[PDB]
Parts: sequence; C-alpha cells; structure tokens
Amino acid sequence: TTEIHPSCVTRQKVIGAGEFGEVYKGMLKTSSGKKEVPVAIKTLKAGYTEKQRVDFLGEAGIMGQFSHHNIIRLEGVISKYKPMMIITEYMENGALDKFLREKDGEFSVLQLVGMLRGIAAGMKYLANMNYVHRDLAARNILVNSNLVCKVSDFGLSRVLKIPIRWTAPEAISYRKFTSASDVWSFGIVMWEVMTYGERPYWELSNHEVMKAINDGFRLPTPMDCPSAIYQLMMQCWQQERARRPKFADIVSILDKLIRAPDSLKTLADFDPRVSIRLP
Ligand SMILES: Nc1ncnc2c1ncn2[C@@H]1O[C@H](COP(=O)(O)OP(=O)(O)OP(O)(O)=S)[C@@H](O)[C@H]1O
Repeated sequence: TTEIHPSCVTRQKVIGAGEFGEVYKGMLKTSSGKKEVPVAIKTLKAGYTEKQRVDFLGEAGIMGQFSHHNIIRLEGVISKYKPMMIITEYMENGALDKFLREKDGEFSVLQLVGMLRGIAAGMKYLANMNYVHRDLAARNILVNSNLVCKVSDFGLSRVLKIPIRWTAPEAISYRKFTSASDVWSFGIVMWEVMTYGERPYWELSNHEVMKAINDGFRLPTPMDCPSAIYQLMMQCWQQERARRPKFADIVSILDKLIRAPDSLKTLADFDPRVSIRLP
C-alpha cells in the first residue's frame, strides 16, 4: 500500500455508513500535485482496539495486492496520522443491491448480464490470486457512473458472522470456505441482480433457508430471466462443491451469451405464484 499524507486528502460529503463509521466522498491529490481524483474515504475512529486495527489495515493490505478492472482500486492509506483512513476509487452509484432497488426494471437483460460478467471477472481474478472472499453479495459490489461493477469489502477475505443465505452449505456447517463456496455466493448474486435486489428467500428465516436448501429446493427463477442465466445460477448451487462451475467457466459462459445475444431471448418460465383470472 501507499502511505498518503493528510494534506493531500479533502473530505467533501457523507456517502454512507459502515462497520468503521463512517464513509466520505472526497478528493485525493496525486502525482505530486498534478492529478486530482475523486475517492471514497473510510475512517477508523479513535479508541479502536488492536483487533479493529488489524482488520481495518488488513482489508487495505488485501486490496493493495490487486490490479483488476472489476476490483475496487486502493489509492492508499493514512496510518501514520489519526484518524486512520482507507482511500479507494469513488464509485458514484454506491452499493449494487441498493442501486438496483432504486432502478427497478430500468435496465435491459443484456445490461444485467454484463454486470454479472464484470463481477465474475473480478471474482475469477480474486480466486486465482488465492483469496476467498467469504462475503460475496450484491451489497459488497460497487457501481460507478458507467455501470461498471467492482468487487469490494474485503474485511472478511482471507488467503487460502457471515450471512447464511449467501453461504454454501459446507461453509455454513464445516467453515470450509473456498472459491467453490464463493461460487455458491455468486449464484445468489446472480439472483439478486436479475431481481433488482430482492431479498434471497424473502421472508424465510435462516433456519428455514437451511431447511429448504438441504432438502434440495432452490431459489425460483426471477421474472424476465434468460433460461441460460437461471441454469447457470442453479449450477452454482450444486450441493457437491466439486460439481459447481469454476469462476473461469462462469466468465466463459457469460461471455459466449453476451456475444450471441439472441441466446438470452429464451426465457425460463416465471412460476405463476399468483393466479389472476380475466376474460
Ligand atoms: N469506494 C466507494 N465508493 C462509493 N461508496 C463507497 C465506497 N466504498 C464504500 N462505500 C459506501 O460505504 C458503504 C459501506 O460499505 P463498506 O464500508 O465498504 O463495508 P463495511 O465497512 O464492512 O460496512 P458494512 O457494515 O459492510 S455496510 C458502502 O455500502 C457504500 O455505501
């Protein structure tokens, strides 16, 4: 990571809150003053514990190892001065789940699939770098003004509480977190994207979600969802982890679909939950 001097960072506005309250949008002066880039700034408030510092700076240490279009860029950190700060590229549309919920129905199928391809490319890179994310969910994807989606929030990532309904069965039960359990999570992210940010499994409790999954039941198809896309998410949810696609398979399949876009016009049947009978 690069150590940034506080004189090079301005905080302009509050853009969201998180674990280490809070997150600002600001500007970062770079290249000895010739360049100026918009940034997000996460701060660690005074009184933090040793664990909190290890987790806070560890996230930046992980992010700083990566250089990929679909992974949030770390500009640098302020650790020599307080409060400590992690400074990342600014993503104008924030978290993907909240963004889609505010854009319900407004994107095309091709656009949604392109977002998933970007996420998959970032995850393929991450897994190939020998990391497991463990917390892959649309809330942890960020979106810029150009609709590019980037993996973020590496607080739980590791080199080789987590929300149950994004987590593969073997990671829930045995704490066996691998790229294959991340593939399960990616399948849930596919469902989140295609539904414009619906809550996986709706009103089911965590125990009810585990009951359904272990009985072989899976999330139903989203409305207006290409058959190939639903088939792919179903494969990500294979009980046996060795049967799930690898991230390289996911990227390749999504690429083939995007480049032959009539392939996305064959839709999976949306199951009529509600019978409305008219003439
Ligand atoms: N680079 C960014 N660009 C724009 N907004 C960001 C950026 N980073 C974080 N945020 C905002 O800050 C929110 C908090 O997410 P993060 O701080 O990345 O995760 P976190 O610190 O683990 O907090 P939680 O508890 O997961 S929301 C994000 O959901 C966005 O609302």
